[PDB]
Parts: sequence; C-alpha cells; structure tokens
Amino acid sequence: NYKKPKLLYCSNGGHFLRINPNGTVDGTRDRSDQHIQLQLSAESVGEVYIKSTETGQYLAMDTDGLLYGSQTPNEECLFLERLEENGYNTYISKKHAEKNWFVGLKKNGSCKRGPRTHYGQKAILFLPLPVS
Repeated sequence: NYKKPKLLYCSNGGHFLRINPNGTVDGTRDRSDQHIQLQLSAESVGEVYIKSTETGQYLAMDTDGLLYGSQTPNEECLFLERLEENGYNTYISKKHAEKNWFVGLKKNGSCKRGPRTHYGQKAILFLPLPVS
C-alpha cells in the first residue's frame, strides 16, 4: 500500500501534512497544495520513510521534537507506523520511540512537538488518502 503517493490527513484541525521547500513542516487545509503529496516507503516492517514528492525531502523529527524536512533519509527520518483501533494511523519517531514522540498537528496547523504529543490526542491521528 506504499506503491502510490498519498496525503496524510489530520483529524484534529483537518490539515494535510505539508513539507515546505524551506524545510519547515506544518499542515494546510488546502487539498490542492503541491507540497502535501507524500511517498511512504518501508525498508522494514512497520517502519516508514515519508517523502515529499515535490521537493524530495524526507519527514524528520529533531531533538526538541519539531518536525522538519531532511535532504537525506537518515535515522531521524524513520517512523513507526501503527494502525489504531479507531482506524487512524499514528507515526512515532523511531529515534525517540522510548519517549512516545508522535508526528502531530495542532488545530492551528502548526507541528505539535514530540514531547507535547500523547496517545489519545486528536493531533496524532492521521488518515492516508488518495492524492486525486
């Protein structure tokens, strides 16, 4: 199911995860935005890389839990993808997995930093959707 690109929709504020050309990561309510098309791929079961098709940058999480775009797919870019019972997917930073730092978007579209994320919050629930 990683064969084609997709959008990652956050049910908290209704934002599509966006990797901007300048390297910042946020969300947008505009489904037509060119920077929300993402290619997910898995080298190992349950572990994914999430890449911007438009800029080639990989989603990554820094040491303070902020999401950013990385030119290279390194250890900071691996996420543990889990399918929750409510049917939503969650993504935990593999590097920061002991701390349960999730990929998350606030209601205003800004990244909810890893340490502020917690299981049970709407900010961490994502729905993979077809591009068009």
